[PDB]
Amino acid sequence: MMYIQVLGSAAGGGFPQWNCNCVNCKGYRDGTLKATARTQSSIALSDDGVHWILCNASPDIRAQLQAFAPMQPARALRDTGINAIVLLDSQIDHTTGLLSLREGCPHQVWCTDMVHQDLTTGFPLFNMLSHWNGGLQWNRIELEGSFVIDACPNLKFTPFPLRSAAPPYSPHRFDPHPGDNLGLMVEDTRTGGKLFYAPGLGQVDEKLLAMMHGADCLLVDGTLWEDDEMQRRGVGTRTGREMGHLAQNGPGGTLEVLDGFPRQRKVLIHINNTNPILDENSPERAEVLRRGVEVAFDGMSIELLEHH
Amino acid sequence: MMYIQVLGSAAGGGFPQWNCNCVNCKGYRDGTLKATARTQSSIALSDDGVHWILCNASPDIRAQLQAFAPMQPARALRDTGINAIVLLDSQIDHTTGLLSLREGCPHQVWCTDMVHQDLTTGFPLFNMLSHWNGGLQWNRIELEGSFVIDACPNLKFTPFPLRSAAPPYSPHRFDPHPGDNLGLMVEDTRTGGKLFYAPGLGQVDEKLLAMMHGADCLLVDGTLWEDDEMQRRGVGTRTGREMGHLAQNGPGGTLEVLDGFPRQRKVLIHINNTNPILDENSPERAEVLRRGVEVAFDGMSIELLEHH
Ligand SMILES: [Zn+2]
Ligand SMILES: [Zn+2]
Ligand SMILES: [Zn+2]
Ligand SMILES: [Zn+2]
Repeated sequence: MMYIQVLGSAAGGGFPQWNCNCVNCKGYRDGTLKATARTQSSIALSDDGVHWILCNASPDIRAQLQAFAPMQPARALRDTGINAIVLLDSQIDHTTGLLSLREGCPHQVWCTDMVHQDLTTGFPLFNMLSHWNGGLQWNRIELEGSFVIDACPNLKFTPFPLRSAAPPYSPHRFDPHPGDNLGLMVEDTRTGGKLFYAPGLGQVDEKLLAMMHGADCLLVDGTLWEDDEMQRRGVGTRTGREMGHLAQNGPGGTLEVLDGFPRQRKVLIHINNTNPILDENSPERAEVLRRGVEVAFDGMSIELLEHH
Repeated sequence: MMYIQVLGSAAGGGFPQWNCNCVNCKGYRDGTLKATARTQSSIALSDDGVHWILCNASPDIRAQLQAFAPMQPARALRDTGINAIVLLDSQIDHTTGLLSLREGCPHQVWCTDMVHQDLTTGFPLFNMLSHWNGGLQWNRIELEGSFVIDACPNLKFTPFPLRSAAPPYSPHRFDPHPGDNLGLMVEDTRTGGKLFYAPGLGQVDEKLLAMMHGADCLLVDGTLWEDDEMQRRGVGTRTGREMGHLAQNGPGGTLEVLDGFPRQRKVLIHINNTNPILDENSPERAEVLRRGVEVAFDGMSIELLEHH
């Protein structure tokens, strides 16, 4: 059994976003909209429900941990369910949470060389946290092969490279390198059950579709419904392509991509506050569910039992 | 009228603390203890209830803003009640919140030279955030005199130096300098009403007591009940003196110090998860209230009407 817990299901900024008054955010606050608040994207993985691997440490980590009981096993006066942390990129909304874990150092942190570079220079979390009882102990994620974290020895992680898009603070933001971003394939080696986790997906190719067809659950980028969604809401100018996010709708959208995966479980995650699928009464929500695709929410539990 | 909003009232780690199972934290989670959850220390100030000055940006800032309606005036599709931010030190639990405000840059940030140094080197928030639409615009807090933030032109801030204790990440942590920590005197220049804000107070002297007697509301360090409180709970070794916090109890404690201030309003803030005054049925809580001292809580509103 592979346990997948959705701690946070929103894109950066959360839902509602602190400074946003778009139709969703303002409608939520006014109570005129049927939607559920969401923290910034993070999931927890486990092969026993007791030892947990964190994927991305969101700025909302304190509320996310508190909301999920297994994160506090209470086996001693100081204790936690986090046995390791995996970073998919060096972005601020995926790493800031580590600062809130300073009281429980050391932590094993798995990330690529490029991400380790960013996090020892432009956002030197490793340098900062090292003053707290050994800080973060780096474990290198290689750009080939797989890795196993001893706390969950039945989980086999196979990372795959995504289009390099280093954070704006990154010394090499204008110089993208392989290792800047990745998606995860996670396999329960006892059953064969595979999770495909790609919260940040800007493009698909043949190699990608091939490994998706080998997976049992598809947990993918659901940031924007339309590529110019920020313009439509009137709260920004950046497109989904500029942000490295494939929209759900239109030709080449994820919904069209997901049509070739009828047998896989399909869940949209990392959803922006502007996305209509957050409105549970939207025709966009209805279309998603009509296509057999789920919309992730904070507290969602995905059980991965076996392999197709 | 001076409005003071308590966004967060706990010391670092919050209450409950993510990794802590002391009598308070575990008792809260079990529901066997009568206590209220608290986010990490931060207050908001205003002279009109519309424009707000943030003091310290806690890691819990997203939940703190969402919980206080004036933080979202909803005057445009993107908007906020934060018009300026004041930092009292460069500690992680007082500055991390700034990262969560990247979507609404630029922000005016007021802090001392020493704090600006830390935040451009060991924790280079200013360097990181500058890639977000102008980032943080530094306004120097001088170690003498006062300053006025134009958004709240009736609020006069007079900072006062506290014992220098630079954060562990700080290049000059072993070399403390004046400007590392300060407390605030805030005056409504229309009424004369003064707030004394010293969330981090490790020692008192004659100069300190003299300016406290000139204030109307005393909002001070309430981290530990006892100096060896971390040892008593069994969750650490550090003392309140090692942490730069004066305990409430015993000779020289804050309660004894506050006895010489019968006319002032007295509120304890920045309270550690281990502190018995969090237990609303504790004899420690009872003693505090018996001495005319209040225990701050998340969402507390303090109205400063006039001067004694
Ligand atoms: Zn994100
Ligand atoms: Zn919005
Ligand atoms: Zn603090
Ligand atoms: Zn505790």
